[PDB]
This record gives sequence, structure tokens and C-alpha cells, in this order.
Amino acid sequence: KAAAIGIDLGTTYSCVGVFQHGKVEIIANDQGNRTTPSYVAFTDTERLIGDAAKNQVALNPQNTVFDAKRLIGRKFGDPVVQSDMKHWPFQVINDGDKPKVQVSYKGETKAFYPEEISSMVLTKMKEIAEAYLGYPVTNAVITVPAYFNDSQRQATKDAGVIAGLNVLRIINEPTAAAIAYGLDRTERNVLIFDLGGGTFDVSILTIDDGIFEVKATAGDTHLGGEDFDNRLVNHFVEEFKRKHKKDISQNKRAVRRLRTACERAKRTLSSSTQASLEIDSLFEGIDFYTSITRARFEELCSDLFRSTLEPVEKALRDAKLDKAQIHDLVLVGGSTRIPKVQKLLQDFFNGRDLNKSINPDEAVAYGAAVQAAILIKST
Ligand SMILES: OC[C@H]1C[C@@H](Nc2ncnc3ccccc23)[C@H](O)[C@@H]1O
Ligand SMILES: [Mg+2]
Repeated sequence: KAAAIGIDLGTTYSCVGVFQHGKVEIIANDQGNRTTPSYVAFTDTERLIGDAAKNQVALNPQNTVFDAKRLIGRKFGDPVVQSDMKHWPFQVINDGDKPKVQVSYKGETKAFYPEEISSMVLTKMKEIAEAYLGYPVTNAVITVPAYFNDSQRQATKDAGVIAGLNVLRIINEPTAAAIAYGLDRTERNVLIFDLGGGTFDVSILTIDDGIFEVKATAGDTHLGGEDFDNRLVNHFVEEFKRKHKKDISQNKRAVRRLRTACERAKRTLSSSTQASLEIDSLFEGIDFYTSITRARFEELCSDLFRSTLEPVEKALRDAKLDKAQIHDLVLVGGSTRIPKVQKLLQDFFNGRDLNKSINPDEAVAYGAAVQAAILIKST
């Protein structure tokens, strides 16, 4: 019968997988991308989700929503909501102690609950899976951070039901990554090092007889790939001032366009030692054609890369385990593809091999897809 799917509903990107013909297929979207931005944009004529939404952000900042995972299942009074709101270009309103995102859509003011925004992202992932499978998909496993509370898990499950999905189970992101690597089929102590687009999560699990126990969680909810992009943005703003004698830092569109180029250059630096950066008419008709070296990017982010080890040390203390007691070091998130981040973690664990054979950007969806296939058999 119809296969069930695994969905990694990420803060910045989402990913969908399916276990078919004895293997996991991570499904590419219509643009050919195996991950989709967790973005929704509203225009005078349409609602855009994923790549098309992220692509037009510089020309529609107030009506392009992202980071709904930071609001989902929270009350307006939550300290996290109170702190996070100042950093977003879109409006957050308060409706009886519930946050809602307020936008302009088809020439009208509309407001959506966080679970309605995440339901739009989940509808996109469901449609990406149906385009590959060729039949309607109704069952899914959706992942969440280990630290999510009952309200945040319930709101995520509600987002799935709004999307027309029957949610077989809400499972922890680190548990899904461990399932992907077969770590439950080898007491096994696993460290999941999840450096995402906007958050950094370290989890220590103990797996015994198929049972997962969360021994410790540590990290920084405000450290991720976006922060490395911003170190490049600042460096380039300074370069533009030196070359052209113009300060672009107050031009919101120019900064946004520069940030988009920086993210692309950063990805290239994970596989090449140099990356070109080329923007046409960045400011006042001036074309900004330049380049950056991997060594310079490493210098610009040196403090941030080093800071990823403190949460690892903290999690080991909380779990009451030494480095030698950890059996597996699992990489999660595209930011773990950065060679310097891998070198720092390997050196900390005295040269040990890292589990990185599954694309780190896809490992959570991969594990969710394996678990979805196991659970649908039971129904
Ligand atoms: O989870 C979303 C994160 C991951 C980060 N992606 C990447 N960040 C760094 N190197 C990469 C190399 C290949 C592919 C992707 C790479 C992307 O730019 C974003 O910050
Ligand atoms: Mg993630």
C-alpha cells in the first residue's frame, strides 16, 4: 500500500524522505533541491512556499515569513517570543496571549498562527513526496528538537493535521539521526552534533535494547550557519567601503542581496579553498565582483567555530560520561560540512572518525523515513 514519509521540519530548511525498495530516497523538489527553505511569502497575487519564497525576500521583506519554529506552541508572554521578535522583518501580533504573524496578502491584512505557517511548509513537503511517488500521501513521521515541550510537540502535530497528514509519531531529531546510522542495532552512547542554519544542538543519547534515553542536551539556539553568513556580510561591507568609498550597511536590500551571495560563497568554501562573489548593481549601479579564501572565512568565524566545543564539554559533564565512553559522533546540519568544524570536533575526540556517510542536511529526514516505514506496518 501507500508508503509513509519522514519529514524534518527544520528552523531554516525542511527535508522529506521515503523508504522504498529497501532503501531511503531523499526527495528532490521541483527545482531539484533535496532540502526546501522553511519560508512562506505573500504577494498581491499568490502564496509562495520554499525556494520561490526565499528567492524574493529582498523585494518583499515584510511579507516573507520564516522562523515559525521559534514561535510554534509558545504563548506571547514567553520570554523567547519577547526576545526573538525584535530580529524579524515581519510583524508579530498578540491575540489573547497567542502570537500570530501579520502580513499583507492579495491586498488585505491577514494573520496566521505559527502552526498555520508550519502547515504550509508541511503541505509543500507532502506535495514534493507525492510528485515523486505518483499517488496521495497521508501518513508521516515529523521530527522536533529533544527539548521541545508538550505544547510545542502538540502544535507541530496540529500543523501536520492542518496539512492533511496523519502523524504516526512526533520523534526527537537526535533519535532520528541515530536511527539513520543504525545505532540502535549494534548500552550505546551517541553524541549528535547538530549545527543548523540558526541553532546549535548537542545531544547525548544512551540506546539500550532499542530504547533511547536522552542523557543530556546543550547548545545555543542563536548559533548557526546564518551567523557565519553575517561574518562574511560585515567583511564585504568593509571591502565595498574601502574600494568605492560608499557605506552600504543602511541599505536593507543591498545587505540582503549581499547576504544571499555570502551563503553561496560559504557553501563553495566547504569543497574549494576559494569562492567568487559576484553581484550586479549592488549599490548605485556599482557591480561588486570579488572573492574570498577559505583561510580568511576561517579567521572571520574563528571564535564561533571554537565556541561549538563548550556545549560538547557541558553535555559530557551533564551525562556524567568521559570522551572515551562515547561510541559514535554523528554530524547533523549542512554547517557540519565546514572542514574547520570537522577538524575541531575530531581533534577534541583525539582523532576519531565521524559518522558523516549520510548527507548531514538529510540524516534527520532519513531516520524519520526509516521509522515511518516501521510504524505504518503496525497499523
Ligand atoms: O541547515 C541550513 C544551513 C546549512 C548551510 N549549508 C552548508 N553550509 C556549509 N557548507 C555546505 C556545503 C555543502 C552544502 C551545504 C553547506 C546553509 O547555508 C544553512 O546555513
Ligand atoms: Mg535541523
